[PDB]
Amino acid sequence: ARWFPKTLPCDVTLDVSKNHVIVDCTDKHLTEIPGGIPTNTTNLTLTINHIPDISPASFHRLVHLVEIDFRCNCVPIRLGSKSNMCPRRLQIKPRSFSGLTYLKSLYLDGNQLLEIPQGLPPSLQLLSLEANNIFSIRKEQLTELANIEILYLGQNCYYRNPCYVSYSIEKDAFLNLTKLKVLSLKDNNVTTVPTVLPSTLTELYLYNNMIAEIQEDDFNNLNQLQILDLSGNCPRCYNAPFPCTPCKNNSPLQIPVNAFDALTELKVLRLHSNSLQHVPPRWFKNINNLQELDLSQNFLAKEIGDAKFLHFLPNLIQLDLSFNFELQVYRASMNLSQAFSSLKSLKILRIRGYVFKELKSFQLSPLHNLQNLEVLDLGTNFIKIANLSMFKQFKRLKVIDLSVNKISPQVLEQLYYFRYDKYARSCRFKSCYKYGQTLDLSKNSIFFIKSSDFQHLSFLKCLNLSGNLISQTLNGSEFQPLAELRYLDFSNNRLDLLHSTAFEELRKLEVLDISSNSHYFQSEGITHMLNFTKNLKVLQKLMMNDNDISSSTSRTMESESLRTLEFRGNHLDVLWRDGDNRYLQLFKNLLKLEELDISKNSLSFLPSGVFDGMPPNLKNLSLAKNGLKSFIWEKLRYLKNLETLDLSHNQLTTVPERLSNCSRSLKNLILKNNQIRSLTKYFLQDAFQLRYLDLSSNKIQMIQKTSFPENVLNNLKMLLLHHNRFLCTCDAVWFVWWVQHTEVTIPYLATDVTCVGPGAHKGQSVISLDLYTCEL
Amino acid sequence: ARWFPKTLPCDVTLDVSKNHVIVDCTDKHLTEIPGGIPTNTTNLTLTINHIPDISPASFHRLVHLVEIDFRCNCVPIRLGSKSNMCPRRLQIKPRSFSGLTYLKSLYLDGNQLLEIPQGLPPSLQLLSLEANNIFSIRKEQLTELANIEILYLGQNCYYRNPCYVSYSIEKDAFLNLTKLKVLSLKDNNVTTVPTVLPSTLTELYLYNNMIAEIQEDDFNNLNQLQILDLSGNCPRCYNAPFPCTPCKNNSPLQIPVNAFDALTELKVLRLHSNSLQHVPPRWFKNINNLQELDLSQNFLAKEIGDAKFLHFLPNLIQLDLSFNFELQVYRASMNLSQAFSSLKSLKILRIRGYVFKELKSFQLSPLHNLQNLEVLDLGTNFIKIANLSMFKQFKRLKVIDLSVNKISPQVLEQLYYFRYDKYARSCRSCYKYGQTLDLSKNSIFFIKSSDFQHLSFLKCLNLSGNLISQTLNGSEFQPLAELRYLDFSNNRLDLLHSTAFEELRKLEVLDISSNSHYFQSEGITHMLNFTKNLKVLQKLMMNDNDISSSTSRTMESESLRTLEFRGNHLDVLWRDGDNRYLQLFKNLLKLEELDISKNSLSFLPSGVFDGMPPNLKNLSLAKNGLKSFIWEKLRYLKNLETLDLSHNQLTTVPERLSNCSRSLKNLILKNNQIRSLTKYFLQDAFQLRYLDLSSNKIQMIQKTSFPENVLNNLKMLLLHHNRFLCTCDAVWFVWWVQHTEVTIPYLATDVTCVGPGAHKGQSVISLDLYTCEL
RNA sequence: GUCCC
RNA sequence: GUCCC
Ligand SMILES: *[C@@H]1O[C@H](CO)[C@@H](O[C@@H]2O[C@H](CO)[C@@H](O)[C@H](O)[C@H]2NC(C)=O)[C@H](O)[C@H]1NC(C)=O
Ligand SMILES: *[C@@H]1O[C@H](CO)[C@@H](O[C@@H]2O[C@H](CO)[C@@H](O)[C@H](O)[C@H]2NC(C)=O)[C@H](O)[C@H]1NC(C)=O
Ligand SMILES: Nc1nc(=O)c2ncn([C@@H]3O[C@H](CO)[C@H]4OP(=O)(O)O[C@H]43)c2[nH]1
Ligand SMILES: Nc1nc(=O)c2ncn([C@@H]3O[C@H](CO)[C@H]4OP(=O)(O)O[C@H]43)c2[nH]1
Ligand SMILES: *[C@@H]1O[C@H](CO)[C@@H](O)[C@H](O)[C@H]1NC(C)=O
Ligand SMILES: *[C@@H]1O[C@H](CO)[C@@H](O)[C@H](O)[C@H]1NC(C)=O
Ligand SMILES: *[C@@H]1O[C@H](CO)[C@@H](O)[C@H](O)[C@H]1NC(C)=O
Ligand SMILES: *[C@@H]1O[C@H](CO)[C@@H](O)[C@H](O)[C@H]1NC(C)=O
Ligand SMILES: *[C@@H]1O[C@H](CO)[C@@H](O)[C@H](O)[C@H]1NC(C)=O
Ligand SMILES: *[C@@H]1O[C@H](CO)[C@@H](O)[C@H](O)[C@H]1NC(C)=O
Ligand SMILES: *[C@@H]1O[C@H](CO)[C@@H](O)[C@H](O)[C@H]1NC(C)=O
Ligand SMILES: *[C@@H]1O[C@H](CO)[C@@H](O)[C@H](O)[C@H]1NC(C)=O
Ligand SMILES: *[C@@H]1O[C@H](CO)[C@@H](O)[C@H](O)[C@H]1NC(C)=O
Ligand SMILES: *[C@@H]1O[C@H](CO)[C@@H](O)[C@H](O)[C@H]1NC(C)=O
Ligand SMILES: *[C@@H]1O[C@H](CO)[C@@H](O)[C@H](O)[C@H]1NC(C)=O
Ligand SMILES: *[C@@H]1O[C@H](CO)[C@@H](O)[C@H](O)[C@H]1NC(C)=O
Ligand SMILES: *[C@@H]1O[C@H](CO)[C@@H](O)[C@H](O)[C@H]1NC(C)=O
Repeated sequence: ARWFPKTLPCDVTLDVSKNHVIVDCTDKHLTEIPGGIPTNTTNLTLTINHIPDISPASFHRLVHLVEIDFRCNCVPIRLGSKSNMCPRRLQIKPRSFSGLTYLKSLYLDGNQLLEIPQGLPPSLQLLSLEANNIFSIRKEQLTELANIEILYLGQNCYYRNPCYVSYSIEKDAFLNLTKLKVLSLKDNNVTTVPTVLPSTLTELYLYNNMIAEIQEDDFNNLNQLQILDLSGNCPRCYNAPFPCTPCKNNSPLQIPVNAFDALTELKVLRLHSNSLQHVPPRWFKNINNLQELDLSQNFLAKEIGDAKFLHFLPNLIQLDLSFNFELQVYRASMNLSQAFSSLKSLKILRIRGYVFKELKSFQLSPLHNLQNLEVLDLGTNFIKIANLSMFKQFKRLKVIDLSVNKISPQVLEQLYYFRYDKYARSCRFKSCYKYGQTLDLSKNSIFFIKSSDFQHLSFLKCLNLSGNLISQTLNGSEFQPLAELRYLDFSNNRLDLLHSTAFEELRKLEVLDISSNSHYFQSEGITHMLNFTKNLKVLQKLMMNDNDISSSTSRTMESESLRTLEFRGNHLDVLWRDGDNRYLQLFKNLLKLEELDISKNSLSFLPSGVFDGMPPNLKNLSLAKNGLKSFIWEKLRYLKNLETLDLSHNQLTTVPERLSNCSRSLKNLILKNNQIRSLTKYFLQDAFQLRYLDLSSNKIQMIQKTSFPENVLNNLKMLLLHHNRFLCTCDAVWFVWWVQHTEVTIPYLATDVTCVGPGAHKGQSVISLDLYTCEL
Repeated sequence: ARWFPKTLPCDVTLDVSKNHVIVDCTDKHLTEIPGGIPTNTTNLTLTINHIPDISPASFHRLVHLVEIDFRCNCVPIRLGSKSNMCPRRLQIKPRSFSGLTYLKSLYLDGNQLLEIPQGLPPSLQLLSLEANNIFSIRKEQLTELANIEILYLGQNCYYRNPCYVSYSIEKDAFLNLTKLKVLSLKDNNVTTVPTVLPSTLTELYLYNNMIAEIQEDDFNNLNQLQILDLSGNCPRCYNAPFPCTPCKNNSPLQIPVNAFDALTELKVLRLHSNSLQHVPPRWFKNINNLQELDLSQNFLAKEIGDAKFLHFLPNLIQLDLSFNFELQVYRASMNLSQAFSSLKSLKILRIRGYVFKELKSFQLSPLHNLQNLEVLDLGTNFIKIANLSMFKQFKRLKVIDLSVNKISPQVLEQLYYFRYDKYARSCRSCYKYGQTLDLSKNSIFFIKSSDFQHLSFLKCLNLSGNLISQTLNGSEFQPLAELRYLDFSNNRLDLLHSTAFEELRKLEVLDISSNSHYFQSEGITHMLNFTKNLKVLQKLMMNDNDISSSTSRTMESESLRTLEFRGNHLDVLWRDGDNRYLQLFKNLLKLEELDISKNSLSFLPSGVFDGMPPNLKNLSLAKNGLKSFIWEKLRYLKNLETLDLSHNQLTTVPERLSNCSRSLKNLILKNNQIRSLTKYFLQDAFQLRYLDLSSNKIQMIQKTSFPENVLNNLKMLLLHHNRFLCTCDAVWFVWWVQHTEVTIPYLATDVTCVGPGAHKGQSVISLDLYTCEL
C-alpha cells in the first residue's frame, strides 16, 4: 500500500481541523533529535529521552512549532533512574528558540538546568521548569517573558532535589510580567511570599515551602486571584512519609486577619499542613465566592466544635477538615458546631482523622438541612460504634464513607492526606458510586451481620463490606432490608458458602463481589454450595477471584441472568483433575453468560469436555496465566459465539494449522507471552472474522506470506509482533517488505520490532532494514 | 584434574562399603539407554525418560545389576504429561532380564504394560507394576516369581487409569509364592479378596476397590499378617474430591465378626471409608497387639458414644475416628464413651469431623487417665465454644489441635482425610518447642489474659488465621510465661503500641507475617520499635505485611538473630532523598540473617549498607527488580557470608569480588541479565565456596575471570541456562568444564551451546573443538 | 510424569 | 524518568 516507509521513531498524527501536526517521541531511548521530523510539525514531544544538548540545528526547519515538550531528558539524580543516571546537565546553546516565532508552550522540566533559559521568543505563553536546579529568580532573567501567562518553577529546591540554600526572589521580579495568570513556586524552599506580584494572577501556588509569616499586604493587589495554596508551610509532621521540619514552638503559619481582603474572586483556598489551631472568621470577610476550602492536617479539633468562620461560607461547595486530631487523644464523640448548618451550598464534606470512639445520630444534625450534600467522608476515624440506621436521614447523599474504622456490632488515591505533593507532575503526560447511594463500610471489624444492622436503609444501591471479618454461614436472612441494593462488595471477608440461599434476599442485586474469600476454601471437608447463583434472578456479574476454590459439594452453577463471571485465581486444575468428569459442566447452566475469566487456575492442560461444557453464548474467554503447555485448537469449534480468546502468559508452542477451521466467530486472539517459534503455513487463511491478533513476546523467527494472506491482514484493527526473535536473512524478504509498507497498525515498530540476527543486522529495527543485497 | 571426561548423562556414585555402583539417569530426556554405563553397575535408575523399548542389548554388559528402576517411561494418558503424551506402550523383548542373575528389585511402574513381564530371574525379591494396564492375574504368569517377597500391582484399574472391567484373580493364584511378604492390590477394581493367600504375608493392601463382603475365612491362614488395609471398599462419598461410587443400600463393607480371628500378629488395621455403622467388639477378640486403627470416614458418630470394642484394645498406640458425622446433624456436644479410659497405651487420638457446637471439660474426662496420650486432634469440628482452660488437665500432651473450628469469645497433609490414596507413589512447625496448642483457623476477633488462664505450661501457641484486629498492648497473654513460639500470622495486628507482646518474656520466635491489613491505610500509627521489649527473641517473621510507613525510625534488639521482612515496601521507606529509615535494622546488634526480598527495591539508596547491623552474615535481596548495585558498598558488611541477589535485573558483576568482600562464601546471582564477566572477577576471592550464575545471558568465560585457584575450592558452581557461544575463543572454558571435579549441576540437561549454528543446542560436556588446534 | 499440583 | 512506585 504505502510508497514511502515511515522510518522516524515517533508517532505522527494529523489533526487537520485545528491545523496541528503532532509528533510524539516520548520514551524512545533517543540520544539525538531524530532527522526527518516533518516541517509542518506544530506539537513536538521529546519527553524521557537522553538528548544531551539543544542547538539552533535542533529545530532549524520546524518554524511552525507552537509547543515543544522537552521534559526529563536529564532528571535530577534522586528523581531519576539509578540504572540510567544522566551524566551532565542539558546544554541549551544560544538562538535555539529565538527562531521559533509561533512557540506558545515550552516544557523543560527535569533537565538539571541552572538558570532560566534566555533567548525565548515573545510568542511564549507557557514556560515550565519544574525539577531543574534554578533557585534564584532575578528581574533581568524574566524580561524576555513579557507575554508569559503560565509559569511553573516548582520542585527546584526540596528534599528530592535539594539546592542547600533558601530560594531567592528579587523584589518585584514578577511585577512587569503584565499577563501572568499562573505562578507556581511550590516545593522550592521559599522563605517569604515574593512581592509585588502582578494583579493579573488567577492562580498562585506557594505550597511546600519555608514560609513562616504572611505580611498583611502580601496579596494586596491580587483582585483577580481564584486559587491560592499556602499549604505545607509550618507543616503538621506526625506520621509524615517525607522528611518534615515544623516551624519552631509548634507555631502555625501566621496569617493576619486581613491578609485575604483583596481576594474578592477567590474560589479555592488551600491551607493543608499549616499547623493551624484557629480559623478566624475575619479571614473570609470579603470572600463571598469561596467554593473549595482545605484545612486538612492542622490542629483544628477544638475549632471544629466552634467554627464561627462557616457563617461566612454560604457558597462553599467543598470542605476538608481531615486529620485535625490532637495527638494521643481519642475523643468519645464527634462535636460538629451548629455553624455547619449555615453551609447551604456544601456538596462534599470530609473529616477523616478526627479520631473518636462512637458516632451517634444527633452528632450529625448540623448537616440534616444541607440540601445539596452529596458526600460525607468519616473514614480513618477508628470509630468503634455506629448505628447505620442514622443514615436514613441522608437518602439524598451519593456516598457515605465509613472506610478504615473499627466498627463492629469522586475517589481519593491510597496516599492522599499524607502525600508530599499530590498534584506533582510525572515525566509522562502534561467502583460502585454510579449505581446510586453508596454506604462504604470497607475495612472495619464487622465479624457478624444481621438484618436489623440495615434497618431503615432500603434506599441503598451499593454497600461496600470489603475487608471485614465476616465468617458467617450467610443463609439469606442477613440483608433482608436492602431491597434496592444493586451492588454488594463482599471481597476480603471469609464467606462460608454452606448455604445455597446465601444472598438470595438481595432481590435487585446486579453485581456481587465475593473475591478474596479464600479462607474456608483452603480446608478439606468443608461443604460449599457454588450453586447459590440460581436464587439471584437479576444478577449480571459475579466476581469470585482469588478464592482458591478446589472443591464444591454442588456440581453445577445455574443462572438465567448472569452475563459475566470472574473466576480467576482458583483451582479448576483440581476440580477438573484428569479422569474426574463430575465438574466439567460447572458453568454450562449459566445460559446467558458471555464473559468468563478462568485465568490463574493452574490449568497446564484442558481435559476434554471443558469446551463442550461451556454455556452456549460464551463470547469472551480468558485462559491467561495458566501455564498451559498444550491446547487442542479444534475444540474451539464448540464455542460457537466466541469472539475473544485470551491465551496470554502460557507455554503454547504452536498456533492452529488453519484458524478459520477452528472458529468462524473468533475476532480477537491474544497469544502474547508464549513460546511460539513459528507459524503454521496457512495459519490465517480465510479467517475473515479476525480483527485483532497479538503474537507479541513469543520466539517467532520467520513469517512467510502464506500464513498472513493480505485479504485478512487488511481487516485487522491491530496486529502485535513486537519482542520476537526475527531473523533478517534473505528468507525474510517478504516479511521485512510487508512490515515497512503496511497500513496495518503495529505498535512498537520503532522500539521493539527488532532483528536478533544474523550478526550483521543484530539489534537493528526491521522498519530501517535495507535488504537490497538479496536482489542481485 | 580428570583425565577422561564424564560424558554419560547420568549421576554416578560409589558406595564402596556395600559394593554398590549407582547410576541415576532420572529425568534426562533420554529416548535410548545411554551407552558407556559402567560394567560394575549395581543400581540403575531410568525413571522419567522416553525409552520406548527394552531388549537383551539393554543390559547385556551389566550382569552385576541388583536393582533396575525403569518407572514412568510411558505413563498412562491421564496420569502423564498432556504436552508429552507417550505414543505407544513400553515393549519388553524376551530374554531382557533372564541374563541378570543377581537382580533383586525391578520397578516397571507406569509403562502401560498389558501383562506381567515374563523371563524374570529367580533372584527377584521385589517386582512393581503400579500404573500399568494389567487387570487379570493368572497362576501361570506368576510361576516365574517363586522367590518373590514384595509385589505391587495396584493403580492398574481406577478412575485415573481405567480398565473398564472387574479385576480378575485366578483361584490360589498367589498360594505357591511361598516367600511373599507384601502384596498390594489397591486402586484396582477388585471385587473379592483373592484366596488362598500364602500364610507368609506380613502386609496386604486391598484398599480403594469394589469389595462388598469379607467371607468369614478370607484371612484364615494369615497368622503372620501385621498390616491390613481394606479402606475405601463401600466408601463414604460425601464431599469426595474423586469420582466415588458407594455400595448400594448405603451398605457398609460386610465383615463377619470372626473374620480377623487368625490375625494374632496384626499391628495395623485400616478401615477408612467403609461406610461402617457399628464396630463389633467381637472383631478384636484374638488381636491383642493391634497398635494403629483407622476408622475415619465412616458413619460411627453414635458408636463413638458406645464403643465397647475399645475394651479389647489395651495396646493401641493410635486411633482415628475422624469424619464420622451424620450429614445435616450438628451435635450440641461430644459424647465420648467411658470405654476410651481403657486405652492404656494410646499416644494419638484424632476425631476431626465429629461436628459439634460446644466442647466442655467433662466431655474429655474419659481421657484424663490416659498416661501416654501425646496428641489430641479435634480439628474441623465447627466448635463454637471452648474454655481453653480445660486443657490444664492435659499438660502431658505434646499437641492439642483445635485447628479449623469456629471458636470465639507428626503433621498431616493439607488434603488427608479426603485424598483418594494418601500413600500413592510419585514417579520420582513449632511442635519441637514443647506443648503446643493449635488454635489456627478459628474466629477469634479479641483476646484477653483470662482466655489463657491455667495454660502457663504452653511452649507454642498457634493463632494463625484468626480475626485478631486488636491494639495489643502487652496485657493479653499474661499467663503464657513459658511460651517459646507464637504464630500470629494471618491476623490483623494493629501495632499501635510498642509494648505489644512484651509479656511473653520467654518468647524465642514470633511470626506476625501476613498481618498487612492496617499497614495498607495511610495515617495509622505503627511502632516497629516494639522489638526492644522482647529480651530473648531469636527470630521475627514479618513477611507480606506491605509495610511502607513507621512512626518509629529504628528497630532495637539485643537478642534478635533472624529477621524475615519479605514482601514489604522498603522502596517507599527508603525513598531517595529520605534518610530517616536508613538505620531501621542497625540497632539489631546480634542480627545474623535478614530477608528483604520482594520489597520492590529497584535500587539501594546509599546508606543502606552502612545502616546494616555489624554481624550480618546472610542477606537476601532476591526478587526486588534491582537494576543496579554498587558492589563496593559490600565493604561495610564485614561478616557477610551469603548474598542472595537472585531474580533481579543485574547486568554486571564487580571488577574484583575480593576488593568488595573478604568474607563472602555464597554468591547467588541466578536469574539476572548478566551478559559477561569482568576481566578479573574472581581473582584472589579465596573465601568463595558457592557461585550460582545460572539463568543469565553469559556468552563467554575466560580464565582471567575464573582463575583455577578459586574454582577448585568451590563446593558448587552453577552455569546452566546461559547463552554460551562455542567458538574457538571458548576453548579454555569448554576444556575446564569437561575436565573439572567441581560440581556443576545440569551438565547433561542445560549447559548448552546456543551457537555458532553448527554446535547450536549441543551440550558443552560433549563438544569436540579439535578444529581449533591445527 | 502413579500421590499432591 | 518530577506525584506515585
Ligand atoms: C533549605 O534552605 C536551608 C537554609 O535556608 C538549607 O539548610 C542549610 O544547608 C546547609 C547544608 O545542609 C547547612 O550547613 C546549614 O546549616 C543549613 N542552614 C539552616 C538554617 O538550616 C537547606 O539545606 C535547604 N533545603 C533543601 C532541601 O535544599
Ligand atoms: C470397574 O469394573 C466395572 C464393572 O464392574 C466397570 O464398569 C463397566 O464398564 C462399562 C463402561 O463404563 C459399562 O458399560 C459396563 O456396564 C460396566 N459394567 C458394570 C457391571 O457396571 C468400571 O468401568 C470399572 N472401573 C474402572 C475405574 O475402570
Ligand atoms: N461450612 C460449614 N460451616 C459451618 O459453620 C458449619 N457448622 C456445621 N457444619 C456442617 O459441617 C459439614 C462439613 O462442612 C457440613 O455438611 P452438613 O452436614 O450439611 O452441614 C455442614 C458446617 N459447615
Ligand atoms: N493504630 C490505631 N489503632 C486504634 O485502634 C486507634 N484508636 C485511636 N488511634 C489513634 O489514631 C492515631 C493514628 O493511628 C494514633 O496516634 P495516637 O494519637 O498516638 O493514637 C492513635 C488509634 N490508632
Ligand atoms: C498543541 O500545542 C497547543 C499549545 O501549546 C496546545 O494548547 C494543544 O493542546 C497541543 N496539543 C497536543 C495534542 O499536544
Ligand atoms: C463542643 O466544642 C465546643 C468548642 O470547643 C465546646 O465549647 C463545646 O462545649 C462542645 N460541645 C459539646 C456538645 O461537646
Ligand atoms: C438504631 O437506631 C434505630 C433508629 O433509626 C433504632 O430503631 C434501633 O433500635 C437502633 N439500634 C440500636 C442497637 O440502638
Ligand atoms: C470497596 O472499598 C474497597 C477498599 O476501600 C475498594 O477497593 C473497592 O473499590 C470498593 N468497592 C467498590 C465496588 O467500589
Ligand atoms: C436463616 O437463619 C435464620 C435465623 O438466623 C433461621 O431462622 C432460618 O432457618 C434461615 N433462613 C433461611 C431462608 O434459610
Ligand atoms: C445446591 O446443591 C444441593 C445438592 O448438593 C441441593 O441440595 C441444593 O438445594 C442446591 N441448591 C439449588 C439452589 O439448586
Ligand atoms: C473481554 O474481557 C476482558 C476481561 O476478562 C476485558 O478486559 C476485555 O475488554 C473484554 N473484551 C471484549 C471485546 O469483550
Ligand atoms: C474444517 O475443514 C474441513 C475441510 O475443509 C471441513 O470438512 C470441516 O467441515 C471444517 N470444519 C469447520 C468447523 O470448518
Ligand atoms: C540398590 O539396590 C538394592 C536392591 O534393590 C537396595 O537395597 C539398595 O537400597 C539400593 N540402593 C540404591 C541407592 O538404590
Ligand atoms: C473457664 O474455666 C476456668 C477454670 O478452668 C474458670 O475459672 C473460668 O471462669 C472459665 N471461663 C468461663 C467464661 O466459663
Ligand atoms: C500454625 O497453623 C498454621 C495454619 O494452619 C500452620 O500452617 C502453621 O504451620 C502452624 N504454625 C506453626 C509455627 O507451626
Ligand atoms: C493495656 O490495656 C489494658 C486494658 O485492656 C489496660 O488494663 C492496661 O493497663 C494496658 N497496659 C499497658 C502496658 O499500658
Ligand atoms: C518507640 O518510639 C516511639 C516514638 O516514636 C516512643 O513513643 C516509644 O517510647 C518507643 N518505644 C520503644 C519501646 O522504644
